[PDB]
Amino acid sequence: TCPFYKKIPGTGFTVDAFQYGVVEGCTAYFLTHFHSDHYAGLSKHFTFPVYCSEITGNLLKNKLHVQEQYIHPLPLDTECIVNGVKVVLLDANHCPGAVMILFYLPNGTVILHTGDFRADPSMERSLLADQKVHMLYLDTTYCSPEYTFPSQQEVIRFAINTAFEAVTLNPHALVVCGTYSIGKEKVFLAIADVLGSKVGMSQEKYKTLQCLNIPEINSLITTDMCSSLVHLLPMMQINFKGLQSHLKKCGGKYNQILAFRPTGWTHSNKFTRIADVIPQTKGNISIYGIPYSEHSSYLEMKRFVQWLKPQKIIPTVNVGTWKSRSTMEKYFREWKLEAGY
Ligand code: NI
Repeated sequence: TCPFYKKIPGTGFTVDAFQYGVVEGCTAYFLTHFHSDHYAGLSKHFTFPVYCSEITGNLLKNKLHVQEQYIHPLPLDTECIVNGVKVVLLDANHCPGAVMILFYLPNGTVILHTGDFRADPSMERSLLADQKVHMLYLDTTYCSPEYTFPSQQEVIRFAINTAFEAVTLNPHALVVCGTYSIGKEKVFLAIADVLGSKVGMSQEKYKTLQCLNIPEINSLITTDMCSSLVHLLPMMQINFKGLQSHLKKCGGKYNQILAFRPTGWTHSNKFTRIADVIPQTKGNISIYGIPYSEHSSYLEMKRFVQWLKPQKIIPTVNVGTWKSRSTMEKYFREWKLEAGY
């Protein structure tokens, strides 16, 4: 049974609610983004209307085989009427195709559902500038002050400089980057660009990247592993055993691996600057964990909410424990007393 924080009151709508069977009264199912915790339940046998971005709809059709007649892509930044209710999709600054949804309810209430997002000051100049929001359904993944991490631009600067130095010292080094979902593509695309290489990957991963509307993608990626000196591997293989096993398969072309594991936040963020990050090393294999986040830091979240001034907040992450719920409610009240709304 579908929980309350996935229902939009006064509508026939749900958000990210595909794992509960037929939801009573639902006339349109919204999907914010193509991550498995959110699409859990969709397949080729789904027969209700799904509303989403263009990119999400390319993934539903090619990767999950949802039939074309049930996929309803909407443009961004554009007022659309769905089943008699005005909606807008906004870029969530999460993974490719990810959106926030603004719902203009028939009674005059306005609701923003963030989906998953990484808040940014540029959102203060979207269509959100124009009017008041009564209810915010908020991605609270990192809602605690300990959750700090650098900008995505600083992280990419570190990865490009680390890879270019290593391969210039040793032209026979291979670079490997872990992946287990869409998102974070700038890590492997930026490193391959500085090295003058295409990115090599499986047929399954190539298919996924081909759904993402990335400009000039045919110039950037390939299934011919032998031609490429940046390879993608599943995240589970990014360890000393998996990497050893991969280097054997390369026919003595390489004698060293440098590997990256993009994570979210880890507790080594509480002590170390991005500049000071060091790898784990065994023999001719080195592994860097880099804190590339596609969710808001505490401070980015707080700035967004203090600017929006919602009348009510409903968290969508960390909702399963009393202690998490209590902690998040305290910070929402601090933010409101500090800013005066
Ligand atoms: Ni996500």
